[PDB]
Amino acid sequence: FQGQQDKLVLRVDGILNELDAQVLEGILTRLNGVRQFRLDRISGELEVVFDPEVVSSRSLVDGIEEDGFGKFKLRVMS
Repeated sequence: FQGQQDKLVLRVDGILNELDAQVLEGILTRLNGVRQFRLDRISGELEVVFDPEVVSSRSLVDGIEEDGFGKFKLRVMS
């Protein structure tokens, strides 16, 4: 059956147009351990459901930043 599923809530800055959003969605879809996500392109709110046994929140946030080439600024919301 399915495994552990944790959630990470993020504020994303740097989405200036529809192209930037699709770039970000592409990064998330290719990131190992990401199971689902919801992105509001206008507010920058991003929720990510990930398997904590495959990727940690630490590695997940770092991965998006690295894959984004500094275009996206990530802040974790509590």
